[PDB]
Amino acid sequence: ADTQGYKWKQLLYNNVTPGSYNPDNMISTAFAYDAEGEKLFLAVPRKLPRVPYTLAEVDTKNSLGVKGKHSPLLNKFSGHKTGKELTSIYQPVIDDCRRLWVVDIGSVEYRSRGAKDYPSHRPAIVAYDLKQPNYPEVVRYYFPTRLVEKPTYFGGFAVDVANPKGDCSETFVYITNFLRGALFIYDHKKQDSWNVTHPTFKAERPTKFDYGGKEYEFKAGIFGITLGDRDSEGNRPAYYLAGSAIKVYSVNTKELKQKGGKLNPELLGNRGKYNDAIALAYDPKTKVIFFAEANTKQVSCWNTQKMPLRMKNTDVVYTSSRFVFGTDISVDSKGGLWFMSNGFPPIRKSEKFKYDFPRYRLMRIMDTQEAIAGTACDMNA
Repeated sequence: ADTQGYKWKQLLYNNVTPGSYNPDNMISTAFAYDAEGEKLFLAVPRKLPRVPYTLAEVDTKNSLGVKGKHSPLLNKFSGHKTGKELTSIYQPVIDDCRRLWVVDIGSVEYRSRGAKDYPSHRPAIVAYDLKQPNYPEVVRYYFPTRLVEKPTYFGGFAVDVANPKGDCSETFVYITNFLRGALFIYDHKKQDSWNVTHPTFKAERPTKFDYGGKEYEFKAGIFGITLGDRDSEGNRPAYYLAGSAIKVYSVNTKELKQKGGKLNPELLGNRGKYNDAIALAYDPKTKVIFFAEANTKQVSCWNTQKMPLRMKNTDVVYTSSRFVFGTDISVDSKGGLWFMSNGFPPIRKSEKFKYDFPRYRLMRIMDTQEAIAGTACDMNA
């Protein structure tokens, strides 16, 4: 229930000329905490003019629980020199072997105002090794032209490592796209990729979002994906949900890994009306799935083991009237639960939304177990 974290009115950068960018256009959509290295990584997509670094880092060490250090300045990615090595990213993910993955969208989303500075190129999956310094590039795969399907609408993704205690090369990556309702699959070992769709990936009802005492809507497909417990032989459930939905599914990673295979996703079933979330993460320690929600101002949980899924079998692990639009959530290496809001949902003009309290909220609960305590999510029951 107790949290430690950061709050930002604006995302200011360290070592960048004051006035050279508008702090209000710096909008971050996702994060990733490397618990061992004590670094926080933020995606700030190049969605508006003059974003200096699209992958920014902050050293959490003398910051985290300390009074007065609630708003750290963003720094250029230590693995970077100019901050052009990446065009625009929406989401960073840290795998089981401390590789930091991102999906470079390949283009900025505004015209003029300096768009020439960040030349266009095909989208790319890129990864960096945090275990070395300073963070060398270890994967860089460009998308083939006949597979590009609206890259601007990629959401969360999952990194499936089949051999964590070897060279970590038998690796799959599955990337949500919430416009269409598609999932991009990448075989790192084979250097091939393909595209998958399913009626299950599509939205249910448009999502109600409240801003300025008025009610807005959006309708989003498959938006987050999170990986379950590995069986005898490598495979696992991959739970996904759509932004504009209250149902949750698990397809098996073995059906997924098979190029042009058939898919049989399991409904399981739902979370109660109005609890649309865009982000979810599976905790291996407690077997809970945490959900960072759009309009409910809350983070909720469901124990995977308490089959079947309905509201009665879910509880709430965080409430704050200032938790406007949850946009990311994940578990760290040391079992810390991390959740983010930004008051930036996929609605026209939403970049221009503003709040009396700080817009950007990153909170960590110390342990998933302390989180689920008194709740319908905990072992005892």
